[PDB]
Amino acid sequence: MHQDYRELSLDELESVEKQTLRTIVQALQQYSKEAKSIFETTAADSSGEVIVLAEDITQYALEVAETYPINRRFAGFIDYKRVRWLPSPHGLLPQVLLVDAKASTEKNRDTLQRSQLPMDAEFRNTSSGEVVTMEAGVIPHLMLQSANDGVLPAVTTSIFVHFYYRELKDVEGRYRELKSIYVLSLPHARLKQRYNPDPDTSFFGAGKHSPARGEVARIRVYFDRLKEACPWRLQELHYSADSEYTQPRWRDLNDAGHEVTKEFLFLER
Amino acid sequence: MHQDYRELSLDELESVEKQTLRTIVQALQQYSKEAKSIFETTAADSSGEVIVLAEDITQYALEVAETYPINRRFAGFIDYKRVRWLPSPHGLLPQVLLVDAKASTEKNRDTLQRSQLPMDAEFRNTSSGEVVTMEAGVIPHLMLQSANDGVLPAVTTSIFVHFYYRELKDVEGRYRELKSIYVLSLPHARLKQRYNPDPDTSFFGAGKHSPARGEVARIRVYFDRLKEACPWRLQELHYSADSEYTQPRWRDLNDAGHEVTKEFLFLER
Amino acid sequence: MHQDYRELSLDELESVEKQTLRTIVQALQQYSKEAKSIFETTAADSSGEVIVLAEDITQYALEVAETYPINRRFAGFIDYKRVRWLPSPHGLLPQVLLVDAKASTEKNRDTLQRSQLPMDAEFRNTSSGEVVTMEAGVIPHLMLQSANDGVLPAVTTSIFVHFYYRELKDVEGRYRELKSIYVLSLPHARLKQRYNPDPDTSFFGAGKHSPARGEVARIRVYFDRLKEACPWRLQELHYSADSEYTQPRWRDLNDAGHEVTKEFLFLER
Amino acid sequence: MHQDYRELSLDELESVEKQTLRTIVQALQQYSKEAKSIFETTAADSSGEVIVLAEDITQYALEVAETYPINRRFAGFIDYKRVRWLPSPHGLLPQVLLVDAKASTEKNRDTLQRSQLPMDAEFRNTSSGEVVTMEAGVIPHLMLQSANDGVLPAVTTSIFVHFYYRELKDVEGRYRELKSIYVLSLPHARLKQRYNPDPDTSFFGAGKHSPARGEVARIRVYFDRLKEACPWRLQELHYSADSEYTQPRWRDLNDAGHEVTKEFLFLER
DNA sequence: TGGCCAAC
DNA sequence: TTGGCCA
DNA sequence: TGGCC
DNA sequence: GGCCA
DNA sequence: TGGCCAAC
DNA sequence: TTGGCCA
DNA sequence: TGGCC
DNA sequence: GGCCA
Ligand SMILES: [Ca+2]
Ligand SMILES: [Ca+2]
Ligand SMILES: [Ca+2]
Ligand SMILES: [Ca+2]
Repeated sequence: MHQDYRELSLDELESVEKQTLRTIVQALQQYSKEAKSIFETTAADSSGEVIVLAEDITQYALEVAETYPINRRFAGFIDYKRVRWLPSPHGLLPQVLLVDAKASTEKNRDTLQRSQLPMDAEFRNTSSGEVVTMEAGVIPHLMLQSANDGVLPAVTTSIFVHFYYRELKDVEGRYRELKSIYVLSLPHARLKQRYNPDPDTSFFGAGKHSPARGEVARIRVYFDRLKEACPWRLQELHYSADSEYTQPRWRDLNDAGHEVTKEFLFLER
Repeated sequence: MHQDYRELSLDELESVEKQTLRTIVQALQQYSKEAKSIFETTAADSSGEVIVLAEDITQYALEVAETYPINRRFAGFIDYKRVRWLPSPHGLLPQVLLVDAKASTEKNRDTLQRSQLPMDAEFRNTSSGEVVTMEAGVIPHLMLQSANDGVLPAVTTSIFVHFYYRELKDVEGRYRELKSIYVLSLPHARLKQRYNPDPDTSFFGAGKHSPARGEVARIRVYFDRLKEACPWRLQELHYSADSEYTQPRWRDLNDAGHEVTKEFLFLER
Repeated sequence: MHQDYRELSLDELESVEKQTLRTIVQALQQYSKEAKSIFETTAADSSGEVIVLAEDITQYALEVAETYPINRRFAGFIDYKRVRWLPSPHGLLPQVLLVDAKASTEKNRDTLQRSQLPMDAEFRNTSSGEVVTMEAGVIPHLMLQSANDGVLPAVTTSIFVHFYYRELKDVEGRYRELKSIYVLSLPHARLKQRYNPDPDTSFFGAGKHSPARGEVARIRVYFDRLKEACPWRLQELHYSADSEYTQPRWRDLNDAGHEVTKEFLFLER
Repeated sequence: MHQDYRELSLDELESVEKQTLRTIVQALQQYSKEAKSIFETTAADSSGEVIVLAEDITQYALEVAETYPINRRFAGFIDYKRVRWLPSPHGLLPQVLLVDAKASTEKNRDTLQRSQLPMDAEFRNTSSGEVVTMEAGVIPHLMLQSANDGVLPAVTTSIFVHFYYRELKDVEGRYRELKSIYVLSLPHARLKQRYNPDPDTSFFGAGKHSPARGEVARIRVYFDRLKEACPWRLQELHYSADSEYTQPRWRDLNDAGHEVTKEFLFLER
């Protein structure tokens, strides 16, 4: 086994992330009933609410699905974060789970600060035709001080929880409608060559703000382009009208390479 | 990626047991210092005090290294037990962790009531020369009620924390010496053929019970055989004089199959 | 507002014990349903199974109702134990909660090893007619190392969860009936004069031990006397047929001093 | 005892709040060493950081000093919040602990949204000479659904953690300096007549933004005016240069009415 | 109640 | 290892 | 203390 | 939640 | 090892 | 109630 | 998909 | 994180 992720094959590393996301999708799924009641029937306080409501729900849902805590903390801008040990066949890996909640009226892509970017981005602006850039503001790991030695790198695992919804303003006791909770597992920096080797191959899009062409502040991530590069990295728990809880569907791919989506079992929580 | 353990290949099942052990071994290691202090300096009361010190030190070391808790509890003679979700590449598997603490003066073998026996056992009693047979008393899985369908089987994982020590003529604040902590990982039933195909092929042995006095019968497991059966299923956190913590050693079985050992990193806790 | 319990008036000390009991009573109440299910339907193994079911059900009910944890653990024959901070008007007091579980067939009195005895006891053995004397085996407080000075005494609070039941001829999935749960709050030493000033004035009595066979000696406490000594120190969660939960009753002693009982509210858990 | 705060005398209610704050001051004090290292040596990310860093530290400090959790949650704008049972001599009270972190360059007063206002405010604008108003956006309680009945009111307890600091921009590995962590316990709505009976008696000040005279959006709270109306409601843990941790000082008043400040004991945490 | 004996 | 059962 | 940006 | 009156 | 007897 | 001690 | 407010 | 091209 290994204690240093850097001693892991890109594939093995990928499983850590895959492994981390599946757990997270269980927590959300099992929190869906309540997630929806809170998201929809919480006060209005003049817009902005949803921003909070998202991070709030994402935490009330994941804090109960955690693992072996590590005695190290850090303040950052990512609405949710826990340093911990993550049991794995590749070895008990020290990990830093970073996850940010988002609320949007859109169902494809979402914006992010340099401080949320797992890897160095580089895409090509449609109109412009020129290359845009953004260094990653998120570290690859957080060195931990061994007791029997020195620093041990706790890997950084990035996850995004997008709450796609629609305004309704306010009916009886409902002010809006949660439609689906999308979940994304953004690949680690070490995996750059795979998901973003050059500007003509990448799930990153044009920022949303004044500047365009060359280096930029903001950026985007398009769900479709990510899924196509790897199906399990785009999870989606959708609310039909048959269940109070979302539709427990998990996207992956069989051992023939065909992307498949299966329905899993969840508990009352 | 599998929720039902039965859908797992045999090697994989092994894998969740091994990642389960590695996590417990770590939890113990990071507590071995306090473990020593509590085990050697705790005042003996009506003797048999080694009993409860083993149970207690075990709970404390592990209760801090748990994972995604599932809302189901047990009530039995098992020392430490928790139902929960165990994340892993093979899927987020529901699991009943069963750890039994043992205060022992012998660094070889270990005793088991039948309710602690994972698989159906069969061995050849040397003294008598015959053949002994014990039926596993531990359920393969505990069924959970699915919030959205059938029942979900919770794998049963058996671990044994064996505290090797020796009494001592009180000197300092010490009353006895904790030589080392052995952590055993007994294989789940589905593995029966790989570890106990026939009577002569097993790691079991005569039980510490007295048939003459007509006692119900128990069975034993012998570290040496167990280790040969599978290196990682027998771990030993040995206390030395270099540090106050057990020496951080973990044995695995080389990429090619030969037994190997390594020193690992651990945090102060 | 006081950190050292010794600086507390006698009435106040009582107060932290009573608020400690009320919290445990609630924790139990909200678990009485599962408590019943586990206690009556759990398959008997080598009998004496009522023992571990009492311990287990107790831990589960209370382990969920704790407070500000302090970084210090015990190792002894006490069933449930946690060092911690207990908030209150009288100050944030450090405290060693000591709860012992008992599986009993009698709704009167309760047995105590000496290591469970809070104060020095003295009573008048009726059969012999003489006078019996037992020295408390429970420390008044556990000293903690101050990060900024001296040591800080952690009050010792003794609670007893007594499970009253009767065996039964297996019928449904039932093997025995849990009639009710009695929760006792024994007073801390500093209260000795108020509860056991002289031998004839006490709530103790002969111990369940056999002196003839030369057994070490234990002592008993008799609910009836205890209750008269102080109403709230004896609580009873009785199981009825109206609901699956114990009937939510809590007895206190009226503003003027007369005993009073009330039905309280509890959550589903 | 009582389960409904509304059955409590304003004084008793005040003790709940007093009791809640003292615990919180212990958590912060015991987190001071780390609180400071994080606050000061965390990245710059171009201002705003401190805003986050404050709530972050306030949570890493308090989440470990919690009590008996209640199975109810709610998303709001207050950076920290937990519904729970709070042991008290007045009875086990269901409580909703609301606490907001703030970071400021000032050491007196701090701004707040209607959504952070515990009680209806009303002061008199200096210049203007006219009365200003603001309804309280924070509810007095959150009804909980009894299992054996109906709604049970979980009291709302408001607390403010102001991290007074000073910019330094960036030296070696320090970018700013935390000087003191002030803590405030804002009185419940039921206590309005006491701390704010009319506009000429109140710790509230003029908002900070365009509008002035008559009803307003924002508002202020001046530490001095609050302390003078009640000494324990203004706690301050200050960093001198003798200790890594703040100066463990608690402000209260003896049972002669003289405000006194004492030094308490804290653990390593 | 008090105490013996029991299978833990 | 704490507890039933007996007088 | 105020309200401004 | 800065800066300045 | 295997098994008895022990004080839990 | 699980474990020491003995051959 | 882009950048605008 | 809205709105619109
Ligand atoms: Ca966000
Ligand atoms: Ca055991
Ligand atoms: Ca007990
Ligand atoms: Ca704030």
